[PDB]
Amino acid sequence: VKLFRASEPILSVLMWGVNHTINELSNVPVPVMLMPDDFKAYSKIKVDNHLFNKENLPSRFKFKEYCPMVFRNLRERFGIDDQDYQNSVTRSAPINRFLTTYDRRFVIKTVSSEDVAEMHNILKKYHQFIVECHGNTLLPQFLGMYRLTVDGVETYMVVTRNVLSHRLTVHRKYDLKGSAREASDKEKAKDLPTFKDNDFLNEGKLHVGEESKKNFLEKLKRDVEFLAQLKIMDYSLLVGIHDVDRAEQFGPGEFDPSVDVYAMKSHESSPKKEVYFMAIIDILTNPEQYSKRFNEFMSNILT
Amino acid sequence: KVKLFRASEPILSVLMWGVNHTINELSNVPVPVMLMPDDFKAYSKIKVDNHLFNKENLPSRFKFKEYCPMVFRNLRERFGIDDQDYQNSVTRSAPINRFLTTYDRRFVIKTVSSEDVAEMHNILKKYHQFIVECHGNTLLPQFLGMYRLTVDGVETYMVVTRNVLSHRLTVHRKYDLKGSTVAREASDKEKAKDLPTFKDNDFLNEGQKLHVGEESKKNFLEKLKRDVEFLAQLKIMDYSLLVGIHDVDRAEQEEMEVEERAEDGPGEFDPSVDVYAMKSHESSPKKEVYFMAIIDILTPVNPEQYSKRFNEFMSNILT
Ligand SMILES: Nc1nc2c(ncn2[C@@H]2O[C@H](COP(=O)(O)O)[C@@H](O)[C@H]2O)c(=O)[nH]1
Ligand SMILES: Nc1nc2c(ncn2[C@@H]2O[C@H](COP(=O)(O)O)[C@@H](O)[C@H]2O)c(=O)[nH]1
Ligand SMILES: Nc1nc2c(ncn2[C@@H]2O[C@H](COP(=O)(O)O)[C@@H](O)[C@H]2O)c(=O)[nH]1
Ligand SMILES: Nc1nc2c(ncn2[C@@H]2O[C@H](COP(=O)(O)O)[C@@H](O)[C@H]2O)c(=O)[nH]1
Repeated sequence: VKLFRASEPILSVLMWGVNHTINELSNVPVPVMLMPDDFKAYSKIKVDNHLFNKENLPSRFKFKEYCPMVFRNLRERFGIDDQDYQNSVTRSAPINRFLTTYDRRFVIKTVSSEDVAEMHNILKKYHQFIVECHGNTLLPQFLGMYRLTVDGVETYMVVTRNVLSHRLTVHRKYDLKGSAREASDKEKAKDLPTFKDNDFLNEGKLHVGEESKKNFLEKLKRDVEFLAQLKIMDYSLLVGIHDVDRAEQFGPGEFDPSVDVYAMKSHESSPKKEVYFMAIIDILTNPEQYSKRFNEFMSNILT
Repeated sequence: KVKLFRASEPILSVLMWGVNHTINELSNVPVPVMLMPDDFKAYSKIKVDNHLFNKENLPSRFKFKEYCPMVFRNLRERFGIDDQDYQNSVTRSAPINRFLTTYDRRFVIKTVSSEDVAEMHNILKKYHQFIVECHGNTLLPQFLGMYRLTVDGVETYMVVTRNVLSHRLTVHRKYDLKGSTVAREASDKEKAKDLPTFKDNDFLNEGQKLHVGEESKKNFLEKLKRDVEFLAQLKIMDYSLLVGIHDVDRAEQEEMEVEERAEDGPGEFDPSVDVYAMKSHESSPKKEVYFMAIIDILTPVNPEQYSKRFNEFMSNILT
């Protein structure tokens, strides 16, 4: 029994929506190939419930899924099972706009009308790129794009695979663009601080053996090249640090690489014992300039 | 276990889609201690606009409305019908024949007028309570769902009932009876049909009787008595007693001929399933199975009068 109990209607609608659409798709054959129309397609459901099932859901709401066939395919290409995805969203209200599913596997980010537009605009080339790199990429993994209507107000959402681990606590996260950027006096307050270029560069730092250095750098190259060719820019490399010892005070440093896809063990002959999480993000907006600049600044944190 | 909702008509795919959709949603809704007054004014409504998506069987654009869904779920429970079974009977394969049957012949789906839907609403409170206090023991139609489908901006109303006929045993002759002094016979056209719906003069003209035996006859007549008094209580008139006759020997032979053809238990049924079914008296000529229930009670020389005339006639139908 799914109640879709959530601290917010919007969330309940979200949960109801992912549930409804995944189920509906389970009735749609997996096609031999995507077609041009699949990139212009959507599903739209409008609910109007008089005196019925109001305990958690609004009586009236709308839910629109963009390009369901394309995103279902992406899901499979990223090695994600539809039923798992559905359960991640619906089993328990997602939590804290930038949300996470209760199990921390998927990030749910609110975006704007033009974000959704930019997404339509790159979706075919992004799909094609994912195919060609066999899913092996530091780019965001777009799992679904939705538009909710709750109380007459439209809200757009994009679901990605979480960059950070879903079980290993992060102790320090960085946000790198490779180009005047430090963290703010107010931002430096809370526990989960988000540093920028300066704070890390000036701080001094990431040891992932050569084997990892090569792949990573190799993956980052083709990626930002693709981004450049899209005339896209303004993206950052989210970096997470999980120092194992600080965690010791079901084991530590232990993770499932099929789930924490961006995770990386520290090198044996290295200083401290850590797991790094690293991926690109926020690419829905000099570009070639930006790429090499970006690519250069990231090659330098890898002993 | 993909469900394509494939069907000869788009109306049917939407029906399958709708029953499937509502039943699943209901499965996420707790089962209440009792029903609350509004449950009787309640409805669910979903509108679909798919674009360039999921178009092989469903239309891209349709509406589906379920009336008083908390009540009909409860009516299902009280009739010993599990929701998953109901769902399965409607969605596993297209209904077949405006008058449909589920592919497995358990449920009848009737296309009704707006008036009819209005009348289900008027009588719904009292019908439920009547079902509660008779524990589901009644010759009345057992209502399992009421729906409004919209395809092509055209609205179609449907009521689902339990089939009066068996879902397996063949019927070899049926009657529609009222007991109205007005001559009721089957048309020369009806007669030429494969399984004509005969009527009173016909039944009487044929010396037809039904040998069910004492215990059966009493339980039947007792149901009929409260049933038609209930109907008289409401304005309700003009309903009929559907009478289907199954010939056991004839079936056995027909079955036999069926294998021979194809190749190129007996007179028995489950009372929990063929709910209106009675075996003939050990002392009847032919070994038969009868199916008898009230139908067409959705329409408001009077009612009280009608009940009495209806009651007397039926009770004289058997031995
Ligand atoms: N290119 C393209 N843009 C779309 C499509 N659907 C929605 N968008 C864009 O995304 C934004 C949201 O549109 P809405 O879905 O709210 O109608 C709008 O800017 C709209 O133009 C589409 O199929 N193709
Ligand atoms: N846990 C998690 N947080 C993220 C992810 N992507 C972005 N964030 C959070 O969002 C912030 C970056 O802002 P954004 O670029 O998302 O607007 C960072 O502080 C980071 O904590 C993700 O995949 N997982
Ligand atoms: N009594 C009653 N009648 C209704 C209700 N909803 C619809 N009806 C009746 O059923 C018919 C169909 O209503 P619709 O659902 O097409 O608006 C209408 O003629 C209306 O009289 C209700 O909540 N209560
Ligand atoms: N098999 C079956 N046939 C029915 C049932 N109710 C009515 N019928 C038949 O279907 C036709 C339409 O029913 P009516 O419109 O008279 O209620 C009638 O000719 C009647 O013989 C039922 O519950 N099961």
